[PDB]
Amino acid sequence: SMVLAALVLVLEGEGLPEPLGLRGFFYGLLREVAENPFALGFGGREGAAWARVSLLVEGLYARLAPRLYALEGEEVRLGPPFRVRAVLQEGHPWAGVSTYPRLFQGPPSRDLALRFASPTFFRRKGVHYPVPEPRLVLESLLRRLEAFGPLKAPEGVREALLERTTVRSLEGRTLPARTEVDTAGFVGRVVYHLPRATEEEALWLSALGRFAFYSGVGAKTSLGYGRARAESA
Repeated sequence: SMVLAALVLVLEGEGLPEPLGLRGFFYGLLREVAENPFALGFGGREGAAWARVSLLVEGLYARLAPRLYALEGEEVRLGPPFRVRAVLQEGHPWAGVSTYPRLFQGPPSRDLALRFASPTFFRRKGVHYPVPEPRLVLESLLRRLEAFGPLKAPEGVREALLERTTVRSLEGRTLPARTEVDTAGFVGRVVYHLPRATEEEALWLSALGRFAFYSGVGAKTSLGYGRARAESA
């Protein structure tokens, strides 16, 4: 099976989930039932908070989804305690289930608009770096898509994606990553553009875009950083 999924836990309770509490909860489920083939996230506002669990390989999906669904009605600690009102695979902006072939549905496009919805950063030389450079963003996505999906990019396609892609526009700011030392991450919107993309290259660019919703971008996606999605260019 080539499924990947992002399930959203709709939460009732005071506050928002905390990165380490969320990951600890997830690892608690993991240690029991089962490159990280997952990512975690959270968002919303006081009184309408949610968490999300991305599962990037079928086996993990098969094992964890039923266990996540059984959380409905139950109290869980994600830092603060919350009651899980619903577990959603659809009907929430950050919920979805798809397949790896569908990541390649296209249409191909030379442009990729990404929204970075939680602080996004990269490890370089033992320091964290918060600038969403094409080579960093796209290598992060490609590495994980190649780890967990059925297909690797031809080397020339990789070279085009990482070396030739430019930035058409950027708008955003960096915010502190409070679980980390001396680390900020970018939040905002960047439009990437690959000049003279072949059809194959433009398709791969679009696929990295679609995969981002599930994988997130950059470092510490297990802590909710790097939550991202593709938008209309």
